[PDB]
Amino acid sequence: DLSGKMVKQVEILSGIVFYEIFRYRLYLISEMSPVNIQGVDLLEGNWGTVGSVIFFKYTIDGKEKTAKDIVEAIDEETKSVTFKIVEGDLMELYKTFIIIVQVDTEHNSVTWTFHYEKLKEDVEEPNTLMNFCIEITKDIETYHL
Ligand SMILES: [Cl-]
Ligand SMILES: [Cl-]
Ligand SMILES: [Mg+2]
Ligand SMILES: [Mg+2]
Repeated sequence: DLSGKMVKQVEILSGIVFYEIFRYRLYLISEMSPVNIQGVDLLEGNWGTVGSVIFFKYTIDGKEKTAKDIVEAIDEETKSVTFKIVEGDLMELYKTFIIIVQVDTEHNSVTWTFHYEKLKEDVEEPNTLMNFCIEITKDIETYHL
């Protein structure tokens, strides 16, 4: 009863840019979605490499939050990257939290997948976080048109 999954596919305008940002230039989101994301700071490793550790300062529902994530997996062929949250506000609610971003690069799309284990049964499904990811996606696609 503690495990959960969420999946949302977002159609976008057209995808190499998106996977460039989430693999190699994640620091760009602070510029593209500056209300939501205050800071993206590499802590260990290189941008775009498995096992790199990234710190995020962000605002959700009017609350300032932080997360530290490790890039647990990359698939260059399917344009996918898997983040594991290891520290931060979300760890007060979830024992494990994994976010998979995958970009289909004609008509392109971004699929967000969350896999998580709640600490306790009464913890909410992370709908708010999913809405946040969707917002970031729309901000990327509409940046400096
Ligand atoms: Cl690598
Ligand atoms: Cl992956
Ligand atoms: Mg894989
Ligand atoms: Mg913990």
